Amino acid sequence: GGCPSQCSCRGTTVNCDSRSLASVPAGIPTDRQNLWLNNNQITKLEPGVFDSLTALTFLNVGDNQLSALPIGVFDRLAQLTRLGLSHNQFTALPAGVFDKLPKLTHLVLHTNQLKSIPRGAFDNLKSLTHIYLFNNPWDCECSDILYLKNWIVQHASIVNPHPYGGVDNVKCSGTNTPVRAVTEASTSPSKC
Ligand SMILES: [Mg+2]
Repeated sequence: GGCPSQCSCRGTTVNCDSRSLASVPAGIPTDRQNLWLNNNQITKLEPGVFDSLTALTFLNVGDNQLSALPIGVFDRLAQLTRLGLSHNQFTALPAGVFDKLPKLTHLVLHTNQLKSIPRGAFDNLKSLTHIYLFNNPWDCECSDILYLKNWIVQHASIVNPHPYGGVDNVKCSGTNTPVRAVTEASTSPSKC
């Protein structure tokens, strides 16, 4: 039940933000619900890093230096409602990474290096009310963009809700035109 040496704990919250950390601290108590890991220098999460924190409802890992996530890294976080991943350098997300987050209402992916989202990545996010996708270099010439294009069109009111610019603030790299307007004929699997 003890609070990790580098962090401070209050109620169900574990505060590990702004602590110059390179890794998630060991020994976070398993009953804690809100975990702040933002504003550190975490460059890589090890697989399974969060597996014991089955009560988490809030997880913020924004403003770190992550380029990828391990397969399954959120799979045990059944209660998660808010997931902050902004201000990293993710170049891709793993297939299936959000499949086990049925209570997730907020997903913050803005300010990264994402070029597309894998087909079906949001299939099981049946509670999602806010997703932030702006400030990513979306690759609109590659046909892999078509899942995201069709998903944001369908669910326009949940994408970048005010004041974050709406569905139109999901922009193609280079041309800076809206992802929602990409035509299938303008894409190709050979430019991926
Ligand atoms: Mg799938």
